[PDB]
Order: sequence, then C-alpha cells, then structure tokens
Amino acid sequence: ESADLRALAKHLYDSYIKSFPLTKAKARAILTGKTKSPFVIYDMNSLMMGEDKIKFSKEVAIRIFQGCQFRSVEAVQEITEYAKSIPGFVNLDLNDQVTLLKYGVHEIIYTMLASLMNKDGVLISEGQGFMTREFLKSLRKPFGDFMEPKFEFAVKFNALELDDSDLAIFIAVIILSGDRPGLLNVKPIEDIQDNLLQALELQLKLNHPESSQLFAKLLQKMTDLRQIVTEHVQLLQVIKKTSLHPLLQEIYKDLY
Ligand SMILES: C=CCc1ccc(O)c(-c2cc(CC=C)ccc2O)c1
Ligand SMILES: C=CCc1ccc(O)c(-c2cc(CC=C)ccc2O)c1
Repeated sequence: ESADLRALAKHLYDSYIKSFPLTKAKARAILTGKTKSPFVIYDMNSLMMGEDKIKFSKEVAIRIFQGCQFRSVEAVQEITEYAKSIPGFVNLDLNDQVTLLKYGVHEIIYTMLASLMNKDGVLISEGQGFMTREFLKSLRKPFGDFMEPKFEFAVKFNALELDDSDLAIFIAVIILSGDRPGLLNVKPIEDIQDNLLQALELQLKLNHPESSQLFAKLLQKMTDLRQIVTEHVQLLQVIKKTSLHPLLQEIYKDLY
C-alpha cells in the first residue's frame, strides 16, 4: 500500500521536473544568492533597461499586463502536459480532462508562482529578472492591484517550506477535484484524488518531521486558492472597462 504511494510520488516528481522550466529548488537558490544574478526591476528606468537586457512600445502598465498574460498562457500549456502524466488522467473522458484543466489551471499557476516569490518581489523570464513587489503596486489603477493578493498568499504559503516533491503531489490533488462544475464522471476522478491525497499525506509525514499540521494546512490552502482566482477574475472584469487573450477569455467565462 505504502510502496505504491511512494512510487506514485516519484512518478509525479519526475514528470514535474520535465513539465516545468523553473523548479522551486532552482528558484530559491537564485533568490538566496546561492548560485548569475537576475536583473532587478524596481522602477520605471530599470523596467526599460530590463526589457532591453533580458531575453523575453505601449503604456508601461499595459506592457507588463500583456507579458504576464502571455506567460499565463504558456503556464497552462505546461500544466496541461503535467496533468496528462498523472496516472489515470488520460483515461478520463476528454470533456472532463478539459473541464478539470479549465477550472484548475489558475489555482496551479498561483501555487507555483509562490516558488518564484519572496517578500520583496518575483522572479521573471525563467529567473533572468526580478520584479519588485512595490514596483508592481505602483502601477496605475487597477493594474497595481493584480499581484498583491498573490504576494500575500505566497509569503504565507512559502512559510510552509514545501519542496518540489511535495508540490508535485499537491498540484495533482488540485487538478483532480471531483466537485468542478459540468463534470460527466465524478467517481473515477474522486478515486484518483483519494489515492493522490494518501500519497500526499505519506509524503508530508516522511519529508516534514518538523510539523504534523502540514496536511491539514495544505487542505486549507486549496480553498484559499479558489478565493484568489475569484478575486483575479473580478479584477479582470473591471479591465473590460479600460488586448485580452482569447484562450484566457474562454477559461474566464466558465469562472464567472
Ligand atoms: C506565471 C504566470 C504569469 C502570471 C501569474 C500571475 C499573475 O497574476 C499574472 C498576471 C499579472 C498581471 C499584472 C501585470 C500588470 C496581470 C495579469 C496577469 O495574468 C501573470
Ligand atoms: C515586463 C515584464 C513582464 C513579463 C514578461 C514576460 C514574462 O514571462 C513575465 C513573467 C511574469 C510572471 C508573473 C509575475 C508578475 C512570472 C514569470 C514571468 O516570466 C513578465
């Protein structure tokens, strides 16, 4: 029983390493200076210098919004390739595969975003850049309101000190939520998640002797993430009153 759960964990970790360009391990090493330093964007001048220097003519707030929008669409492709590696996922009905992805990707994006963040800012362009929390806040309304709730989540989430092995299972649990609207076959999804949760619980016990509360804390974080997405899509709704990506538009119309 436990041997199969450890096999699941390893399979997910190996797939995780394949699917995502920058792991938390590599991100924290860059953030602590335990490695070539990223270009720091902290004001308008450094933003322009960063755009020329970093290998990635409109209004600054819009330019940053567009780049982040396009990074989000790349993120969903990465998550989709990871999802297909989760044992049993591809055996699900295709309509349920896409439904789980649509309702789940943004929760996963903000989960993994936390790996790139500290209290001072966020790693961008696969660790080549570092954009400060206060610079993002200084952007004109309502663009300055986007990242702050993510930073707020990240500092609390990062205090849990999860590693890539923990996160691989955590994100798999989130993708396979049987309570997403419009699901055709709930039972096979619940079966997979129950096994992933067992694997998660075992992983946390072995990997984190310093805390017996982690599993419960992580369940709490899963509900918190749903609130972050809801806040994000509502802030996206008021921007309809100020070039939105069509793929994201399709995801949002289900989320509204
Ligand atoms: C790794 C994915 C990239 C990612 C992650 C979280 C995010 O909140 C955003 C994001 C940021 C802004 C703020 C810029 C003005 C606007 C829209 C967004 O979608 C992008
Ligand atoms: C001017 C910079 C706008 C810009 C352009 C391309 C990018 O990929 C990103 C980027 C954004 C986040 C989310 C944090 C805000 C994470 C990773 C990234 O790489 C940002």
